[PDB]
Amino acid sequence: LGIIGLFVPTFFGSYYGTILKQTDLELRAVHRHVVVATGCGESTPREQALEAVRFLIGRDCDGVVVISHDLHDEDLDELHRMHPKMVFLNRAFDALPDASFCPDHRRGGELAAATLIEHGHRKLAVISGPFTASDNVERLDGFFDELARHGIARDSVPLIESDFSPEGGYAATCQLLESKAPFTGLFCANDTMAVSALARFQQLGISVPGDVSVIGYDDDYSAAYAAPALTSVHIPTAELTQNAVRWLINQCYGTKWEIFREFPVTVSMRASVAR
Amino acid sequence: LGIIGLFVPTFFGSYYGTILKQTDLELRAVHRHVVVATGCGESTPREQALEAVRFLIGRDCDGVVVISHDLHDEDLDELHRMHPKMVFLNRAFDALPDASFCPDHRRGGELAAATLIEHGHRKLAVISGPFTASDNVERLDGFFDELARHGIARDSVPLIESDFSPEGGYAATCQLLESKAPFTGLFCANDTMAVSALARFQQLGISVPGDVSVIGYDDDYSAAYAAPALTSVHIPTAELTQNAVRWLINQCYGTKWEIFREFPVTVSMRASVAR
Repeated sequence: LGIIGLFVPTFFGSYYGTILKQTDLELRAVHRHVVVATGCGESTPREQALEAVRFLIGRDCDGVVVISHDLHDEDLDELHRMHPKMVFLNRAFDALPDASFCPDHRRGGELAAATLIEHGHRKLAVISGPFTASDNVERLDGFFDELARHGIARDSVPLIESDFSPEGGYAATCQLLESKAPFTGLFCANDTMAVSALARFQQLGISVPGDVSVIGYDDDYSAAYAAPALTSVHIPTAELTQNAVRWLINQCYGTKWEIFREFPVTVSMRASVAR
Repeated sequence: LGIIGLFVPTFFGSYYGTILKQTDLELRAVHRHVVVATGCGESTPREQALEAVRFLIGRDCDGVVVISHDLHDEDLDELHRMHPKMVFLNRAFDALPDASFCPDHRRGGELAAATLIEHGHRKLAVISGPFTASDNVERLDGFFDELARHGIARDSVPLIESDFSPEGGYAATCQLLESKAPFTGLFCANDTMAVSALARFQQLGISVPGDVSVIGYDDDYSAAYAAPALTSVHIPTAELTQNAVRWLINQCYGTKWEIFREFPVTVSMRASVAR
């Protein structure tokens, strides 16, 4: 058919924009197209992804690129037997490992904690994504491993579960401030929620990095222009996507790209974190 | 083929995300798909759009949705004779008017000026998009018509031409501050550049709305979470897209949607504008 299908949970956020751009790019390079699909309807986030991916498979896309933290591992196996030419981004796929392209989130969380701790912060707080998102769980695991090495118990750290969205981050920041739990450093599971945190703090006169140091995750390109410029853990999303899509193109169209799966995660130091 | 093609100059910005979402939505509703294409390569923005649209037409999409402010009117006519089943968003198409779905940008600019003027601002400044973008020219025209009604000459207002991007807005704000031109109120052609302006002002201790009142355009959903919450001119992008795509679906697949082309533009008052 000359088309590869692509599922993303939403078109918003520079993170998903990056995935869309790179997929379109690699396909254009081989003179082929991309059909995009996102969650629609009144079903649950999970079922919305199942229906969307099945909709792509039904169109007979030569290959399907999939990213979703709402799908359960068992769903990945089902979708894969329905269409063996698939690649999964940001999550593992044990039945067929190289069909999975995922950065080192454990290391990512570790760096977030180290940034804060190295700046003298001992009382920290966290606003995360859904507890059922594996990319989030490993992100937090790494964060708390680093905290443990410094004598800080996971159980003593205020943690608000959220959904990675702008409104979710805003509500989570409010819930945190309302709890009265003390904290001088805040870790947000993604830049989107971090920006909303900066929004609330500004509304209440809570200075950043003055009174609170905030660090995000992803290093989406909305961060450099946050107020103040958002310090964020840099995830190699463009590179992993480029390689995930190239791997798929090899299987589908006979290209011979060399595939790389290891990229470093670093911290983009800006102005939201201070001593 | 059961596919409609869609060209957007970029996947970034909630404005384009809205267009992508609504297009995907209306097509899913009729059990069909969308192939997306954006500008790629080292050609000029204009030629990148010409090549991308021709790439969609070459795949024999049943219909093609196109939005670009880099294309010249003559390009719209050429692309249209290559594929008569096309719809154009955010710009006019004189040869075939109902193939064009565009909000009232003149009125939009007018409201931006009135908001500022009604808040007592007499010394204003503007950061616009490219002068060659028709949606921008009418936006500015309306802005300056309102200023003229208040005894303010277009020629006395600092105007920095930019490109609608985050980095462009940042650079334009810097150029403005460096010029030393006085101003207490700033109008940004789009929320993206407005957010970058808020970024610069925060870096220099220039309070908003304290020292400078800032108003954006689009009312993209990144505005409510800007710091401070960005007051913006609300453009009915979701509605026009929904109707533009429905109109196209009628012509392509036999649906019988009633089509509406008139939606009001209003101002979303938040916290970036004060007396």
